Amino acid sequence: HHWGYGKHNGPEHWHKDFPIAKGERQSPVDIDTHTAKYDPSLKPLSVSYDQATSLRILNNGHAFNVEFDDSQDKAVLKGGPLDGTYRLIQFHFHWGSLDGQGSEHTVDKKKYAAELHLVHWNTKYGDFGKAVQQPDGLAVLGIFLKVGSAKPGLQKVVDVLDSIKTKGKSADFTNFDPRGLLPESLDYWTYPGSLTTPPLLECVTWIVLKEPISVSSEQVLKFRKLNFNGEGEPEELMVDNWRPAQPLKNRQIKASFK
Ligand SMILES: COc1ccc2c(c1)CCN=C2c1ccc(S(N)(=O)=O)cc1
Ligand SMILES: [Zn+2]
Repeated sequence: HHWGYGKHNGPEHWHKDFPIAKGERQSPVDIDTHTAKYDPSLKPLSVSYDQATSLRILNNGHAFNVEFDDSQDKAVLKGGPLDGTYRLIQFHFHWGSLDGQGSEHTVDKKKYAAELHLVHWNTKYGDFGKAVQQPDGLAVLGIFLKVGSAKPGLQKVVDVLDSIKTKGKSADFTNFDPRGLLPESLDYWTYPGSLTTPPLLECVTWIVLKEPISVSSEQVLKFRKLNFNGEGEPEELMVDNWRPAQPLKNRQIKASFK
C-alpha cells in the first residue's frame, strides 16, 4: 500500500506515513501575488546549464525523472535568494488529466496545465543525500507550463516517453539540454518549503518563475499516456500527479521584480 495520488493513497493520506506532511513549511503553496513583497536585496539569479550532462530518463511510478551526472561542477543555480552554489541532479514534471489542472504551485489560485521542477542540491553538503538532512539543502526551480505553442526543446523528452511507458523503465538520454525548457524571463517568487512528494522533507528554497513556458496539447497528451503501473499490470494512466496547495503558515513569499 504505497503512497500515490489516488483516493486511498493520495495526498490526504500521506501524513500517516510522513507526519511532516502537516509541518510548518510544506509545499506547494498558493502564490498570492499581491501579498508577495519585492525584495531589492535579492541578487540576480544565475542559471548556468551550458555543461549539463544528462544520464538517463526513468519512470519511477509517480512521474518521470531526467537525470544528470552531478559528479562535477556543472549545471548550477546560484544568486537570488541562495547562498553559494546548487548543482542540478534531476528534473521532472507534475501534470493533470485535463489542461485546466496539473500544477502544484498556483498563482492567485490559478492552476496551470503542468509544472517543471529542476532539483538542485547545495554543494556545501557534498551530495544530495546529505543535503536532504539540511534546512537549506535543496533549491528547486519551478516553471509553469500552459498549453499553446509547442516547446521545441521539450520534444526529445516527449518522444522517449514511449520507451518508459511503465514504472521502472529507463532509457539512455544523453545530451539533453535543459536550457531549452526555460522561459525568457527569470522573474521569480521565492519562499522556504519542502519536497512535494514523500518523504516531504523541508529542505527546499523554492524559486518559481513567473513566466510560464508554452507546450502544445499534443506534447502534454503524450505525458498523459504514461502509466503509474508496471509492465504487465492493469492500466492506470499517470495523470494528476500533483499535490494541492498547503497552508502557508505565516511564511513570506518574496518577489524578484517590481
Ligand atoms: C538521489 O536523487 C534523488 C532525486 C530526487 C528525489 C530523491 C532522490 C529522493 C526522493 N525524493 C526526491 C524528490 C525530489 C524532488 C521532489 S519535488 N517535487 O519537491 O521537486 C520530490 C522528490
Ligand atoms: Zn516535483
